[PDB]
Amino acid sequence: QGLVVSTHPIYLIAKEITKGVEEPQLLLQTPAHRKAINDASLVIWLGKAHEAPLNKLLSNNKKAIALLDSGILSILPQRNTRGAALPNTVDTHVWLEPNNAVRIGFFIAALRSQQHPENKAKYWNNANTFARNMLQAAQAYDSNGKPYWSYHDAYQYLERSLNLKFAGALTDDPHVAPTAAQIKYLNDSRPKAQMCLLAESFTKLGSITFQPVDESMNNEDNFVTAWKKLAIKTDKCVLN
Ligand code: NA
Repeated sequence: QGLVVSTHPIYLIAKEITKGVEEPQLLLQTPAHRKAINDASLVIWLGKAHEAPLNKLLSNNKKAIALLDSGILSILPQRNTRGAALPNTVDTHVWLEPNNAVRIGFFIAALRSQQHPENKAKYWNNANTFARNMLQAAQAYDSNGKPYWSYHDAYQYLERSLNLKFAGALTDDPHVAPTAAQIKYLNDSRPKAQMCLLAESFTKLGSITFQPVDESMNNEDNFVTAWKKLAIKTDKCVLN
C-alpha cells in the first residue's frame, strides 16, 4: 500500500517527491515497524551499512531498496580520525551532498512511478521542483578551503558544496570518548588559531567555535530548508 522510509532525512526527500499523491511513513522515529513493512508496497532504506539491526528484514525483502547498494549515489569511503580513507568502506552520510539528495529524489520518482503509473507525471514534476530547490540552495556556495574539526565524522558529504577542508575528528565512534592523544594531535596540527568544531548536539582543544549541526534533521519538516540551515550554520562556524 504505502511507501515506508527508514530515516528522517530520506523521509523528508520522499515527502517532497510524493507531495499531493500520498504520505510516506517514517519507520524509525518493534512489531509495529514489522507491520508497516509487511503492508508497504515500497521501502526505502540506506542499507546494511547504516541500519545493521534492520538489516535482517529489509535485506531479504524484495520491495526494500537500499540506496547505498543501488549505484545511484556518489559514495565516499569512511575516514579515520585523521582524514585517511579506509579501504572498502562507505561513508553512509550521503544526503548532505546536494547532488545526492537530487539523485535520491529522481530515484524515488522512478520507483513509485513504476508501481503507480497513474501518478507518474506528479512524482516526476515533484522530483524536478525538489531538484530546482536543492540546486538553488547549493549555488549560494561557490573560494579558499575552510578548515573544520567534527566531534565524529558525519559531514564529509557537505565538504564539496561549502568548500570545507576536513582537519580531523575527535573520535571514530560517538560512544567512545576522544583520546588525550587525538585531542593533542588535533591541537598541535591546528590549521588555524580559532578552529570551528561541529557536533550533533550542544551536550584542551584550545580556541574553538562550537556549532551543533544535526545531519539527521530531526526537528525539521522540509529537507532543503533543513539543508540551507545546516549549511549556513556550518559556513558561519568556519568563517568566524
Ligand atoms: Na557529487
